[PDB]
Amino acid sequence: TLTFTNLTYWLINATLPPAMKYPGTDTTITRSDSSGYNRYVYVSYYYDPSTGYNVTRISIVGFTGDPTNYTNVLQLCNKYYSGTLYAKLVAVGTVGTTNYESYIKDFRVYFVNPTTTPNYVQFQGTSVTQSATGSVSIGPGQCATVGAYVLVDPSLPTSARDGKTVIATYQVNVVFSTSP
Amino acid sequence: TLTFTNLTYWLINATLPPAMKYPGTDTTITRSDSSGYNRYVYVSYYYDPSTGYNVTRISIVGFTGDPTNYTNVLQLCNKYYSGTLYAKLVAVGTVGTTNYESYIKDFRVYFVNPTTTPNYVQFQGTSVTQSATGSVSIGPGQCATVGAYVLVDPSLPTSARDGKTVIATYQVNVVFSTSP
Amino acid sequence: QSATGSVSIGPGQCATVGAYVLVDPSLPTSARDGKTVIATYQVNVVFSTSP
Repeated sequence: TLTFTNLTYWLINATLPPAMKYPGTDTTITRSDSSGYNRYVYVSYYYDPSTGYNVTRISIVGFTGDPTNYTNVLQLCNKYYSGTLYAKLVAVGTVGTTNYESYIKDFRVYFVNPTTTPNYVQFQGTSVTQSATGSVSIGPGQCATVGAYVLVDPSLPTSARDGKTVIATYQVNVVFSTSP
Repeated sequence: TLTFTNLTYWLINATLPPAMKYPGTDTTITRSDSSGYNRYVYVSYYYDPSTGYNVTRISIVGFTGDPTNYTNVLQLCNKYYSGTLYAKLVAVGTVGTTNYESYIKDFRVYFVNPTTTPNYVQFQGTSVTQSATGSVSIGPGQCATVGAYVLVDPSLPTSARDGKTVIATYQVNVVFSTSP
Repeated sequence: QSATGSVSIGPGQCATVGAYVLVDPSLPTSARDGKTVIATYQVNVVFSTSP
């Protein structure tokens, strides 16, 4: 009864995102042992073909029985957006499974240069114990820095200690915004 | 308003830490009395199951009313990291309680072979009177040495003098780095 | 299972020994290539001149 339409159009323009990810400084640690991988932090990306995400993988070397605390892994900052951005981290879960996930007794991703409310997402093996952090303000040009933290349970099997076997793959979304 | 995500990945590789702890030389003092424990310094480790730390316990024999000054208890040096390391000590507090803690009138852990700024953490019974030391440089292969110092108040009860009863358990973190 | 019973062996004929292995399929993929050792068991077989 008395229905009518309005017939909208939608036009989509495409551009490069204004946030981007930058490789920090610890990737140039340039010092390593006889294990093949001759670095300690890898920062790189690869276009996922299944769903089209700009996935940026990070490889961190974790030390058995000794907590490890990085400081400069990723740099987040806008190069195009003239206002004041807002950033936050959200945890999701593990990607894949190698059944070694129960040997990661702790794992944290946290802001370094600017700080805020809780300011770290924490994984307890496979589960998640801290979902999201607070927001942080990024202006035009200056960059916030993201560190890392890992503690591998020292009961790790010997064969998986030579620095090759991957023992975890954690999902960490980086959600930007334009309001606090 | 105008929010977007970036969807990072994190890959973790595991390896043995490059610092490690070494048992020094005073552990081979090989000379002792009729008390059961037929040594003067014990150096050993045990994988903590609660939180996965590579705890390295140390047993020191303290002499009543007479300060004791060791020289070679622990040796700290890298065997894998090709650069120039940096080490420092941080005190935390006591572990457990036996109510004898008030009879330790002094306790110091200090570098021996290389030296630096304050260069000793000091416990006054249960409290802490010197939090952290300065940094010291360890290169590839050569080792820094950590001594000890203890002074037991001679009003100790007689029954706790036979060298069995443990009268203290002090937390001493050893924090490494890659920058001074 | 602590130990087995005795068995008689004569000159020339031999008692042959089998095996039975079952590995939980939840084993991590990185250790399935066959290079890695997952166990090391000691069993002592005891000769005797009496049953």
